[PDB]
Amino acid sequence: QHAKILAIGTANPPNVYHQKDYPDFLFRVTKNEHRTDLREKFDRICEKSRTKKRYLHLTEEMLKANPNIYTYGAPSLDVRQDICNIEVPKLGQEAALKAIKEWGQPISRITHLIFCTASCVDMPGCDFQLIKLLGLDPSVTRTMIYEAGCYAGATVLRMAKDFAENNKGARVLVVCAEITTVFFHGLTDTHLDILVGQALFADGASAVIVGANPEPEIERPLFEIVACRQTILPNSEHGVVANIREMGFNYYLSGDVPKFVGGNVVDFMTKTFEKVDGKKKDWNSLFFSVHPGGPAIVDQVEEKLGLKEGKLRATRHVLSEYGNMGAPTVHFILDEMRNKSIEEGKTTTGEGLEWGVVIGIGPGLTVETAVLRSESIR
Amino acid sequence: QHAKILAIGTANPPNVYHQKDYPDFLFRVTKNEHRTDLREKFDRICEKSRTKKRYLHLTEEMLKANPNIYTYGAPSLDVRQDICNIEVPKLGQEAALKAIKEWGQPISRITHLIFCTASCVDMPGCDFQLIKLLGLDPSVTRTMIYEAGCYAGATVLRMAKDFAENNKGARVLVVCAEITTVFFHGLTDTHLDILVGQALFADGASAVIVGANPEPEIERPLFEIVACRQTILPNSEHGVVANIREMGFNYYLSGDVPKFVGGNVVDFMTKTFEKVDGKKKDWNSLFFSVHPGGPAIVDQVEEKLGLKEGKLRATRHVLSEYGNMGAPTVHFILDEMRNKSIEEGKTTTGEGLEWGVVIGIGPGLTVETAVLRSESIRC
Ligand SMILES: CC(C)(COP(=O)(O)OP(=O)(O)OC[C@H]1O[C@@H](n2cnc3c(N)ncnc32)[C@H](O)[C@@H]1OP(=O)(O)O)[C@@H](O)C(=O)NCCC(=O)NCCSC(=O)c1ccccc1
Ligand SMILES: CC(C)(COP(=O)(O)OP(=O)(O)OC[C@H]1O[C@@H](n2cnc3c(N)ncnc32)[C@H](O)[C@@H]1OP(=O)(O)O)[C@@H](O)C(=O)NCCC(=O)NCCSC(=O)c1ccccc1
Repeated sequence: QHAKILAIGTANPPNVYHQKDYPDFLFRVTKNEHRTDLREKFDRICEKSRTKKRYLHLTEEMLKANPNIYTYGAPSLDVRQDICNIEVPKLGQEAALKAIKEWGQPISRITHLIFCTASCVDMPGCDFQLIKLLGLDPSVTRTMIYEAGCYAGATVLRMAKDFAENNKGARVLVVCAEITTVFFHGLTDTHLDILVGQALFADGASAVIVGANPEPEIERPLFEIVACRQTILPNSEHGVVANIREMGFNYYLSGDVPKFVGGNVVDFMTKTFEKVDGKKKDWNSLFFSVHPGGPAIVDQVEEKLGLKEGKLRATRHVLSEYGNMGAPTVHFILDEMRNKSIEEGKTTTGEGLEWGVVIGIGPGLTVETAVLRSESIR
Repeated sequence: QHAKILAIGTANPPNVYHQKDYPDFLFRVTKNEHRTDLREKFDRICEKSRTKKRYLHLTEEMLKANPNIYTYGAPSLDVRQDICNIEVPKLGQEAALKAIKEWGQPISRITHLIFCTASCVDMPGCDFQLIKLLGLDPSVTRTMIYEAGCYAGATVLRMAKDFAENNKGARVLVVCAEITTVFFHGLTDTHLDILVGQALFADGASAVIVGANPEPEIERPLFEIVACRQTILPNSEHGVVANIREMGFNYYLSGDVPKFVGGNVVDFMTKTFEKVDGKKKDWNSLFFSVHPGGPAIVDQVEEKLGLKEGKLRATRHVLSEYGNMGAPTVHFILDEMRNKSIEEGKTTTGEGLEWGVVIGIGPGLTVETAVLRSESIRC
């Protein structure tokens, strides 16, 4: 009786930023049009990004009202927090209402709430704010995951699994929401990492309902969460770093991140599937939701696992249409996979396959995997 | 087969601040000796604090080097974080080594880590840093609880229970560590709440090992974690608020917090025990670890539950000797209770009693309770 995903909902801010237009926007609104060297580099990064558009809360009017946000290193955490501590729970609410609708049960039936964000921090937290917005029972059992980073879309499934399986009848609402206003920085030739985040990072929220023992013909499972594993990739502490500072949430990204992922993927996949089956796996027999931290990460997974053409289509589709939204992204990918599987008349939510995996990748470097089974479409 | 607490260790910074000396220290080092108005108020708060001493990482030299820390509202987050992001995992390490020693198993048997702190935030987090310091397996399954606040000493037991019970053979290291350097603020009559935190808040770390199915040749359970409940007290959102700002971690404390706790304690205790056996009265039959957010909270729990003289001795002892260290405090209280029970020749780690409760109280206001059973002290 494993925990099952019973619903997935998603949301994004309303403002669409097409990648073709973003270099012009960024350099204009941050008053850096004279930095033609930085512009050419940013153009090359955007060309390689495999991201066509992103949704962002941030607007030009907000930058005009708060120019410290684009003035590299200026004190600006307070204004960023004033925005994100409100907008993160609100975007989470939208996704949650969609998940709850799909699930089809009353909000009063939710017993547990997991809220995850790397975009803000406050006491009481986003979980408390979401309880107020949704009218959740005031005695819901909460887990508030602040500042974990991009592996957490897998981690929250692992946590939901344990809560759902160890508490008879529990129904866990899981909400991941990101608003990257807190991570927006201006341009300096001394901190080129910012060009990569400026090209890739995006806003979005996901919500998932998890429960064990779904009610036959009443709840409709989408995926089963079978087993999970979290690990730290050796010698990679510098891979992804983010610090909570007076200037906002500052970050550093090593160019070696993709190679670290590629150098460990066989191992972490093997060790994960050992928790289920003693037989060796054929990686092409699986469906995949891979956190698309950037396009090179996706390429490394494909290469080192020997994946066939098109195996990572759902992952690449989400990166293209939404960018890297952090923890929610792998949930967008599972939703996309389910929806494409319906479109194509596949027999299961996992592209017609039985077994699959979610791969979250973030600071440490830390990788969390969740082994899934699909469910029948009919 | 419920999750058991198999070990408890604790640690504090080395610098001891006796409460009798703290007003003089605070007003001198923050250059506020002219504020005799605030000194009078602070003396009254310290007299009522029921706190005899506290351990603090912060020193006068740090304040002299970083006077923005005591300049109310000045930018200082970065220097605070530079301190706490290092000191929090280090203090946690000290507590963890003590817990691991008691537990008696190799560190390689630890499968899960929960780290909790409200004193800092970073990516990678304190959990990652503690893994490095201790040499935990790189594949430990982690939960990093940042900025939950004062209910979390109960919450982490609830989380550890689910992880330990759902993952067969799991052994969960739980570390809660607080360094209040991030919360230290200077003095203004526009934010009098700071006088309360200045009197009560303190530094410390706890470590607890949690597992189901204890290994008879090695492990010795102290408590069993039976059932847990978390709830929000109505109409109390202003009770405890803390914001992460350029000036550090700012906080507000409503004077009505004790009244909210007293007005809800019978209800939250009753609803908690509904998960066990339906207990509704005769609360003196239990042992207690109550988060001593301040002395008035302790007094309200005692009064409204009708607790007899001495029932909350362990709670009051920890408040007296350590102050309010945040989430770890209820674990210090369980450790004290175990210690005193040994000293007195009690039959169990819970003052001879069978059933007890941990009560954590923090922002929301949120109350998390954990119902415990004690374990035999063998003889
Ligand atoms: C799309 C890129 C960035 C570039 O495409 P490629 O196929 O590699 O093509 P190229 O080799 O032509 O490179 C083009 C130019 O880019 C430059 N450059 C590249 N990397 C860097 C770098 N780190 N730092 C500085 N510069 C860099 C490179 O030098 C070159 O410069 P030139 O043209 O010669 O002047 C790809 O490497 C990728 O997906 N990387 C993974 C991103 C990643 O780690 N994501 C996950 C972590 S996100 C996270 O945890 C988080 C999320 C939210 C908040 C907080 C935290
Ligand atoms: C020990 C006290 C503070 C005072 O003893 P009592 O028996 O009440 O004696 P009195 O009534 O004579 O009061 C003396 C004077 O103090 C004053 N005053 C009192 N309260 C306040 C106040 N809020 N705000 C401003 N002033 C206040 C009061 O007005 C009086 O002033 P005067 O003398 O007339 O000029 C007791 O009320 C207590 O335990 N409170 C619970 C503290 C609490 O909520 N803890 C939990 C949250 S910790 C947390 O979440 C956290 C932890 C770490 C980091 C971040 C967050």
